[PDB]
Order: sequence, then C-alpha cells, then structure tokens
Amino acid sequence: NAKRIEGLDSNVWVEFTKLAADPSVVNLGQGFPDISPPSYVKEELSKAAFIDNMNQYTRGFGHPALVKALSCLYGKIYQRQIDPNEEILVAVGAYGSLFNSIQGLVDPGDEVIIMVPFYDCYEPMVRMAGAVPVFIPLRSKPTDGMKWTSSDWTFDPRELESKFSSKTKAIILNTPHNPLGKVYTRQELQVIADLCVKHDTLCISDEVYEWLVYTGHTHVKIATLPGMWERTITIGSAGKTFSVTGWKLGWSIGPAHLIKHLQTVQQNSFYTCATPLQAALAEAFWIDIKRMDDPECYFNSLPKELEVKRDRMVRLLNSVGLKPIVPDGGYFIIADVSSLGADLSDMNSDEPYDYKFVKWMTKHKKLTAIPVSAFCDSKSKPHFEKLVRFCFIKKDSTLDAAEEIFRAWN
Amino acid sequence: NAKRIEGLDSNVWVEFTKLAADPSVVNLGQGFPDISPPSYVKEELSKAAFIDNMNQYTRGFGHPALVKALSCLYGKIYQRQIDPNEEILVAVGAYGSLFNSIQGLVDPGDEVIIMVPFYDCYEPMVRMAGAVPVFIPLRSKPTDGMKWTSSDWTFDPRELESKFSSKTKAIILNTPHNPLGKVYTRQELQVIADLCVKHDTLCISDEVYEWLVYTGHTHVKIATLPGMWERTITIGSAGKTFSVTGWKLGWSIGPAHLIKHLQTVQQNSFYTCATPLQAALAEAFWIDIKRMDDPECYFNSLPKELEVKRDRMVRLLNSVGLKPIVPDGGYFIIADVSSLGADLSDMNSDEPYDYKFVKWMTKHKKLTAIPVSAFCDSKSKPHFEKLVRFCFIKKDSTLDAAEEIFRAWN
Ligand SMILES: Cc1ncc(COP(=O)(O)O)c(CN)c1O
Ligand SMILES: Nc1ccccc1C(=O)C[C@H](N)C(=O)O
Ligand SMILES: Nc1ccccc1C(=O)C[C@H](N)C(=O)O
Repeated sequence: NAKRIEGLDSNVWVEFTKLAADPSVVNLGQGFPDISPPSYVKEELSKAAFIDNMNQYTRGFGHPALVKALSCLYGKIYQRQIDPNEEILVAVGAYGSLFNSIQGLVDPGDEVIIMVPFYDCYEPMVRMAGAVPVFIPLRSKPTDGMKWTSSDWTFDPRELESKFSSKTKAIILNTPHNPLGKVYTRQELQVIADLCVKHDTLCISDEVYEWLVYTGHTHVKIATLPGMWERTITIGSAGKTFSVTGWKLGWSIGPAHLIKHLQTVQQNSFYTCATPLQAALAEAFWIDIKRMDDPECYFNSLPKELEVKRDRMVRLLNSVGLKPIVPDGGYFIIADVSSLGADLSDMNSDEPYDYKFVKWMTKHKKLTAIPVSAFCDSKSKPHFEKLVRFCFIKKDSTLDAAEEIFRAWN
Repeated sequence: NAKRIEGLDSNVWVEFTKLAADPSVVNLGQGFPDISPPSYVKEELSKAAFIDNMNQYTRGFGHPALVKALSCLYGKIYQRQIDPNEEILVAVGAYGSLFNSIQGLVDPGDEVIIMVPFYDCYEPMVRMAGAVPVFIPLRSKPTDGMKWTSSDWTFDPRELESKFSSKTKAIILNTPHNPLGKVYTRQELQVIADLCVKHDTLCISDEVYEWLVYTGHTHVKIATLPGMWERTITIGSAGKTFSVTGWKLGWSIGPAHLIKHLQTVQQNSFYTCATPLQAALAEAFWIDIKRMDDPECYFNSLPKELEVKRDRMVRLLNSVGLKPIVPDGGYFIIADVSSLGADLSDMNSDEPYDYKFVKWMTKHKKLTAIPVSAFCDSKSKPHFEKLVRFCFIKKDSTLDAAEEIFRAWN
C-alpha cells in the first residue's frame, strides 16, 4: 500500500455493512432515496440509450449539451455569464468534484479548515493530499423556548478567525449541511468570506443539497459574495438534483484559473464521464429550466414534497421522546437520543454512545439510522455521540412502516 | 496549482480537439467507434433506466451483479476462481483503473518502467504519484519478406533487464498494444515475468483490447504465468468489450492484498460508479458468457468483423504508398509515411514530423489520423516521428469515404 493512503483504509460506510442487511427492518440510514425519480429523467436515459453516439465518448470535461445547460441555470443563479468550457467541470459525482478540487489545489503541509460534524470524506481527501485538516465545531445557542432547529447551531467568528494562519489553503463549507441540515445565513457566510479575502485562501463549497430549502430559509452561495468568485469552487450533483443518486454526476463551477487545475486532475485520472447519463441529464435540466416559476419544476416541487416528510418525522420522533432538531434543508434529521431510557451494558465496547444506540435500535426496534459521531473528528465525538441521524427522502409506504415502529415503541 | 500536477496540464487529446472539428472530414484518428454497439447492450440500459433502484447508489467497488458476472467470465479465462468482492474493483474506465493502481501502489521516488510507444496517460499518471518513469523502446526486427506486422516489433531482453534496479516499484504492460497493435508472445511475457519475480516488483497490465486478436495470434495473460498472480493487476474495459466507449466502466483483476489498496483509493476519490450502466453491463456479460463457444458471442464476432476491416485498411494505405504495419490485435493501424516526402516544408513550427504530416493531410486530403509521437517521451520522438496511426472500428459507409479520399489522392 502506498504511503499517501496509509491509515485511510477504514471508510465509515464500508463499516455499515453491519445490520442493514436484514430484510425485516425499515432503513432510515443511508441517503438512499426510494421515491421514483421524475419519470422524464428515466425517459431521457432510455432515449439516450438508443442513439449510437450517445454511447461513445464525449468532451472530457463535460458533455457539450450538459455544460451548456449548467451554464444556463447557474448563470441565472449567479447573475453572471458562465463559460461552459472554462468555468465548469463535470466529475463522477460530487465526490469526484471534491477530490478534483483537493488534489488540484492543495499540497503537502497546507492546512484545510473543516467544520464538524462534516460529511466524512472531507478528512481523508484532505489527508490523502498531505494536508492538515483543521477542525472547528458547530455550537448550540439558546433555542426560542419553542422547538429545536438547525438555525440554533452556528460558529464563533473569533474561533474561526483563529484557525486561519498563513498555512491555510482552503476552508470546506457544506450548506445545506449534512448531517444537521443547517442552511448558512448571509451573515455566517460573510464571516467566511471576510477571512478568505483577508488570508487569500480558497473556499470549496459543497452545495449538493442546494434546492432542498424549507420555508423561512434561502440557499445563498458564497461564490456570489463580494470578492468570492475568484477563490471559490462550488459543487453540485445530479444525485441530489434529480433523485437519481446512482448516476454519480456532479460539477464544479468556478473561475478559470481554478477550474483548469481541476481539469488537469481529471484528464490524469478518469478523464471522461458517461455520455448516455450526461445526454439524458441535460434534457432533464432543460425541461425543468423552462418552468422555474412553476410549481411542477422539480426544483420547486421536491422541497415542497420533502417538507411534509420532514414534518412527519419531527412528530414521529417527538411521539416517542427522541428530541428532534428540525432541519432548515436537505433530507436528513438528527435527533437527540439521550433523554431516552436505556440499557447499553449489553455492549461494553466503548466505541461511541450513538453507535451503541444505533445497534440497539436495529436489534430491538427493527429500525436503523446513522450515529452522528461518524462525522466527527476523534476529539469532537464526545460532544455529538448522543446524536443520531435519520433520512426522510422516502416513499409513504416506507414512512408508514416507520410510523408503525414508532407507534409501537412503548 | 498543486505541485503534484506540475506540467501535467498539456494532454495530447486536448491538443487534437481542433483538428477534425470540420464536418466534411473523415476522422480516422480518435478511438471513437461508429459502428453500432450490440442491440442487447442498448436495450438493457433502457430496461435498467425504468427500474427505480438501479437509478440509486449501488456498491462502491462494483455492482454485485456485474462483479458476479466478471468473476464468472474471468474465472473461465484464468482457469481459477476469482473473488467477486476482494479480487475485483470496478472503476471509471480503464483510465480510472490505471489511476487506482498507481495511486494505491506507487510512491514518490519509485521507478516505473514503460515501453515506448505507450498509451499516453501512463507517463503523467506515474509522474503525479511522484514516481520516475523509466523508458525503453520497442525495436523492429527484419520482416518475413512479404509483410510488415506488429510481430516484427519486439523488445531487447538484456536492454529491458538493465532497466530494473532496486528502485523499480513496477512495470506497465499494454497488450494488445496501442498504438502498434502488438500481441505479446508467451516468451516476451516470460521475460517480463522472470524479471518481476527476480526484483520483487509489480506488473500492471492494460488488456482492454483482450478480445481483439486476429488469426494466428492469442491473447496470453501475464497474470497467469508462474509467480505472477501475487504481483499483477490486470485491467479491462467496458468501452472495448462492448463497443460502448461512452459508458466509461473498467475493472482491475488481481490478488486480494494488492486489490485492497486500489479500493482504498477509490473510496476516497469518487467512490461509486453509476448503477444503471453496471446493471446493464452485468446483463450483457450474461448474454455473452452463456454463449462463449459460438460465432455469435460478441467476444467472437467483433474480432471476426474487424479482421476484415483491418485488411481493407492495409490495402488502402498501400494504395497511396503508405507503408502499413499490420497489427496482431487492437483496432489501430500504424503506417510509415516517410516515403512520400510530403509538402511540408513550410509549416515552420518545432513540432515532430508526424504532427505536421497529419495537419497537412487534414487540410489537403480531408482525412485525420494520430501521430505516433504522441505516444512517445522526448528522447524517443525522433525514432518514431515518421509513423502515423489510423483507427478502423468504423462502419462500411465510413471506410467508403476514406476509400474515395485515397482513390483521388494522385
Ligand atoms: C454533503 C455531501 N457532499 C457530497 C456528497 C457526494 O455524493 P455524490 O458524489 O454521489 O454526488 C454527498 C452524499 N450524499 C453529500 O451528502
Ligand atoms: N456514504 C456512501 C458510501 C458509499 C455509497 C453511498 C454512500 C451514501 O449514499 C452516503 C449517503 N448520502 C449519506 O450521507 O448517508
Ligand atoms: N484519448 C481520449 C481522450 C479523451 C476522450 C476520449 C479519448 C479516446 O477515446 C482515446 C482513443 N481510444 C485513443 O486511444 O485513440
């Protein structure tokens, strides 16, 4: 094994080849949706399948229809003209966009700043490229007495200021957040922008959940803020946008002197992405782009159809004494697990408290979920190990199955 | 730009983008098939698309059905059991497979041996991993007298020997060869094998064209010689097997302890590959695994087809005075052009001869092709710059248009 991958062989999700295998259990664990995709999405794949060229190679950096379209949608969003060939790069999912960014822009010895809990791949990527990850936790604030929400989490500008030294290359930001479903505010985002201009650092912005915003909140992109355009890579995904997680396409949007670097990583790695997938995706995009103002547009329709599902979950968890944190965005929900009962000597491993709960709730309650501690640096886990993550981009069928379990908990 | 990607930004395939952007030219350059893929392969992708599940995440190291299919197929060819899960890794084409291997096994300062001409991604992949490529030319011997063939290109055993030192981490083998089209013999692979076991080094073997061997020749697989299972990673590709280059799926077969390192890379880069494509390929592989013994199996009829088309091409090139090397395998043909004294004098660049020739041939003759010096390191260009590579994975109609071009050449 090569030095650069030393001690990167434990992956957290490989490890969840633990009980989810069961049949008789409802799985609210992985971000694996079971709603049907928008039927036209499935259409276009078929249609793409039958055209010979759409089965042979395409522009290495993105199928020309697909990039033209990304161009169109996103420059509506940025209020700017976005070059399809120079400011976009299509990669194998958001994962492969994250990886093109880190490998392309970050050396041995740099520090990359990461907010905990983090989507878990941010750490090993940054460690694969020889950098030192630097951690800052999100912290609770007094709620409004009434309920618990993602907005009651936030970060201390003076702590953040202090992680920036002359060794910081980049800060990874992910909004809407996974796992808490925080939507960063214009003010929170402005602190991060201030610091990157001041230290001249990159921001890499994981926005795969961008359309998933609920009432009372707005996805805002840091790349839009004064002075960010030319120091930011913003990442999207087809998986999130069209409930087609199995296609594994996303895109980095950004200025040319940064994008060309990611293009270099790509041509030296995977080069080209699948054509039938990108042909079909472009079409799926155009269909929705021509109806943005309309409640049919998958952009407007899916968060509206997801908010109800979010609420069913808050209830199902209040109903059994799990304290839910209600998410501004994305399709996850964390619940505080700690003011429930039980027993957890059965185990007497001292792997974290939530892993123990999750196994207990799998065996005893026929329900799985993800321990929030998986997404936490070692240092940080004690402070999040009573938190457990649940996923709700599920079909009614499945949320009934779930509601039975809950109904029947006590 | 990160140091790991210093001067890895130029890429030949980029450079060649402006060549036949012209609608009225007949492109025999890119390895872009324009025959039809098998009907079944297109149908299965359609089928796939209308099933919900196979538009979501599947197993990271490969779709269970696909790897089951590959373990079956390749167990047949290696005459041994291949582990579905530990002995196979599915990745974005053979590029990504190559990239997994070098990323996972090759450290900075290590030497990797590469035979010239080489597939051009080899060099840059190995430099990015901080490794030093150590180059050695394929040299010609005399012709039988009637025919110039790939088989008249070989390497010098003692020259090769002297390339392995206590710093050789690996050798890269490409058979069938791109661009010569050479099918290595049991003897030639016996010499490379002898050396790897003497120096305790690895062998990465690019064998995507495994099925395209023509009469009189046989794909032999180095990984099957004594001593080499332990130490070889053998790659293979969906674009080449099913003429579906736009799918960009490949595999690397090899031992569990070498193989695990390739998955540490993948899980930390892009992770999954697309589901519907693997779903569909799985199924195509079943249709042809269960008929291996027939003329109608795609593994059989595709070479049978192209043997015809190749032979058509030896003839056209001989027509206009071009000296073809008739390939044992693959679907490229290399022709010598020096005996034309083309009227380049007055492109005045510092380009090698063959870039100038292809430029000239494009403007004047209306036909593109690829210079072989694109498959050569600096020191080797001059011993290869009179050669030019043409592709014949084309349909009749296309070969026709090429036929007119040659017939009006003088
Ligand atoms: C924050 C975040 N970033 C990136 C990804 C990458 O997913 P994909 O590569 O399949 O687009 C995910 C997985 N859901 C995610 O939740
Ligand atoms: N983590 C993975 C590893 C391999 C294959 C898929 C996934 C996922 O889908 C993660 C999911 N989006 C999650 O955050 O729960
Ligand atoms: N080289 C590429 C770069 C980008 C996109 C496709 C290709 C190819 O298809 C290569 C072709 N098979 C070749 O060897 O000529």
